[PDB]
Amino acid sequence: MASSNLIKQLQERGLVAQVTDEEALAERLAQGPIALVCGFDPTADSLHLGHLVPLLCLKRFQQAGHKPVALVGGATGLIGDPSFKAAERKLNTEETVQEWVDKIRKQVAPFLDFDCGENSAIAANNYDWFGNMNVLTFLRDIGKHFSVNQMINKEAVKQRLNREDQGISFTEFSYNLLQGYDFACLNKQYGVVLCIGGSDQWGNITSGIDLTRRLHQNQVFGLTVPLITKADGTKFGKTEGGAVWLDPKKTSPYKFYQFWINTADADVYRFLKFFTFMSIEEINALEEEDKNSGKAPRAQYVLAEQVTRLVHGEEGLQAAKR
Amino acid sequence: MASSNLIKQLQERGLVAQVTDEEALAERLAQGPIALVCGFDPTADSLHLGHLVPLLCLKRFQQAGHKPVALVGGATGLIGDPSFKAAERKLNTEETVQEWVDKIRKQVAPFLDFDCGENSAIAANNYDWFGNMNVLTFLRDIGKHFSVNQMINKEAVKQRLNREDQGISFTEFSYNLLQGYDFACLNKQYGVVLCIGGSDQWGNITSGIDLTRRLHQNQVFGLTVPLITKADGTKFGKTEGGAVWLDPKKTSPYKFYQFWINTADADVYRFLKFFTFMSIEEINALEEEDKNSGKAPRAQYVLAEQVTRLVHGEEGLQAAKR
Ligand SMILES: N[C@@H](Cc1ccc(O)c(I)c1)C(=O)O
Ligand SMILES: N[C@@H](Cc1ccc(O)c(I)c1)C(=O)O
Repeated sequence: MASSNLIKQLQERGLVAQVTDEEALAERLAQGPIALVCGFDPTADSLHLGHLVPLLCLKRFQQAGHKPVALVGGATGLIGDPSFKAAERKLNTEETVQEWVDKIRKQVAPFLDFDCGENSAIAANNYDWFGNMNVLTFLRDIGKHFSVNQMINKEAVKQRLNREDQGISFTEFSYNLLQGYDFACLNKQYGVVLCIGGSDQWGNITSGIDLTRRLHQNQVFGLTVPLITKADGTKFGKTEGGAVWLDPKKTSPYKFYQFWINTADADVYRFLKFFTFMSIEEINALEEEDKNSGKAPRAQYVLAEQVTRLVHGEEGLQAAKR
Repeated sequence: MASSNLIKQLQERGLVAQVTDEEALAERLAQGPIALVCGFDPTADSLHLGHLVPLLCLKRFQQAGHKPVALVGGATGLIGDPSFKAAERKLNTEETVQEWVDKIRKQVAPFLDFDCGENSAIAANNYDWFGNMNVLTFLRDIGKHFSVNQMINKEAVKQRLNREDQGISFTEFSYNLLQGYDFACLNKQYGVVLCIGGSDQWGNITSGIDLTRRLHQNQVFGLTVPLITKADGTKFGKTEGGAVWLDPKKTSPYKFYQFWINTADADVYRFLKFFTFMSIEEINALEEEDKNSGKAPRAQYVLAEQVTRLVHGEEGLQAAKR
């Protein structure tokens, strides 16, 4: 019964919002390297800061020796995840999502190692299995395992069903089945036994754990990272100018760097934990140092340098100074 | 603004449970012959008495000069209609339903005229369009027009969502979309503007009217026939021996004939109206005659003869006496 401390280490960073059976997950992680998955839906031709914590978290797992599967939702992006959203998401055309899928895949790759040991990353696209799946097969083979009674009290969509000013299409109501089947499929072909996701993904993830159990009798796990918040209560990664994109052509490395310099003192130390690979020891020493220096805090500059390098590499960091 | 009296004539027989915009439907019917549809799901290799009133009602429309489309649910029978049902219907295999589809089509044909004028009958199978429809197309192109909030308060499934001892799979919850799209598709290819169905079909039918409106901007109509009841409160067409089948190999014409002879005095005159083509005038005179004869009622014998001939022809009637 060895027990892995990886979940504890992430908890210490404040990076675990919810986790299924943390005791059993920690024991499984100590048994050896696992394949895990984190996914992103092509809702734009680029990811932005709201996708960064989960993405880096997938990298933290790889660095701990596990194998990351980076899934891009070629099919789920044609449907739209309603989870904790107030209104129906825009339906994009198949041609546009396909192009966005490619853009996101290429943008995600540099963050993971695709050529190292047995823990090399794997790129996945759920369009591989839903793209040509026929409706009767879906409704019967996947659909019979879902109780609508359970689906409607899922927290993620409850509000869309209870408030009047907030309905939900059958299209988005079905999304939970698609993402639940993705977990079963990834477990079947790649041995994925852990799914990590954003704060709003609990219900989608647990539907995947249950369906994996139902379809393959394998126990799998899920973990969500927290909704990143600012002490002043405003929305993180949201500016007058819109989202802060990970694509240098949409948001320049210079502007990306400026966004991090602009971090509030109240948020900066927490943000070093969520967005960088500096040890907890070093971040605490840095906080203590700023507390006693009588100088401007060095933390914003450190945060800006670290995340800008992570996202745009040494070249982006240099472009941030010209 | 001519007005057709066909709906009135059916009302007089006690054959109209609910009808959408009866005034506009009656005017449309007076404009000229229409294409209408009644459908049957392959839940067995034969229809039984519970399907007879709607089937004969399709024939009453044809006799009034309209064109009947007899739809057999090659795809909907792979899903299962939950309407006013207490529990999940059994999922049958594709091979078995396909064989049942053929059996039902052939059994329905003799009841309609496929070779007369411009009002010759048309056989349809929704497997033609759902059989190969891909899931993303279904969820997006059909699914975006359905509000889950509306779907859950449909009377037909409300009980499955409210009672605890009664859940519903996403599989059966989706059925309403399939039958709603069938109406739009039949309106598009055959000009069908009226759907008739059993008593439990109101919600499926209205979903079809709404989706036809949404997809093609055409106003179409629906009508349901009543749940046939017996004065003693027991279930019509249900015996110790099970259902009363329309297939002579499952329920012999002799036994079929005996079932009608066994009709209660309290039900027989109503049953002559629902199950035969005798005029209302003649049925009333027959009731008056039995009231004053001092003889056994002739009505059961007349009912037995008429329905047995309708269902098994002159040959079945003769076999009923040997
Ligand atoms: N619904 C997720 C994106 C996503 C989609 C499919 C999938 O299998 C997985 I793992 C993740 C989100 O919106 O973050
Ligand atoms: N749900 C119906 C059968 C049926 C199925 C599909 C369809 O388009 C039509 I019109 C009728 C019943 O159970 O009676």
